[PDB]
Amino acid sequence: EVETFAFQAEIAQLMSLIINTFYSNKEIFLRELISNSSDALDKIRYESLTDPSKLDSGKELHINLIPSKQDRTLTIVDTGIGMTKADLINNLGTIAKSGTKAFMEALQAGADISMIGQFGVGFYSAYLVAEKVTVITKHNDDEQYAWESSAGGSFTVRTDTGEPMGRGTKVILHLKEDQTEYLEERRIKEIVKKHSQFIGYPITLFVEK
Ligand SMILES: COc1c(C)cnc(Cn2cc(Cc3ccccc3)c3c(Cl)nc(N)nc32)c1C
Repeated sequence: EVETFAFQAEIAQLMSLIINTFYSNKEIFLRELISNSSDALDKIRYESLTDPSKLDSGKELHINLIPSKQDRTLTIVDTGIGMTKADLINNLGTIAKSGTKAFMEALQAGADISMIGQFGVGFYSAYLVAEKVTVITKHNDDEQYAWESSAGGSFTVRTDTGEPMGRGTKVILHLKEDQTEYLEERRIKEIVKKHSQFIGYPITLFVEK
């Protein structure tokens, strides 16, 4: 049961800009995804202060970075709050619309693509390095879903039947052929140290077998 949805025009336009503009500082994508994971961990942590049963789906709050040369993927996993089906279909796009317009309005005013996270739409920087992004997510009181898009103006949502996650989000970046440097341990360590050194949750960089 795979449902296909159209992005709103403004988000499709942003995704095309990210894919089409010449911009060499592509490494910013990782800081943006780690920042989103940190925000999601903050949210479940806060909610658990008034309802401790929200951690029944997992007490550990952490971020894992997992490279796979065999699959040509870099995966960012967190045990944060996760996303509901309504988030995937509607709420993400609703929240992003204003920031996308504002980001587009900073760019021609002279701003740089690296400021994308200040407009709340840093996730889409994943398309600087990925030809396709698959997102597996599980929110308390909702099912585990898989969202996917190769930026054709459309994305898909389906119920996920893979390894149950407990709670959180996995962003799976299917890297472009010429962006495999982001599978290298030395490269990922360099990027995390430079842009993500003061995140308040443990970040584990897995090593490839
Ligand atoms: C589907 O993939 C996307 C798309 C399409 C856009 N943005 C994000 C970034 N994003 C947004 C949320 C929660 C959120 C929901 C609704 C409205 C605003 C925020 C979120 C959480 Cl909880 N964790 C992580 N790791 N990333 C997140 C993702 C992953």
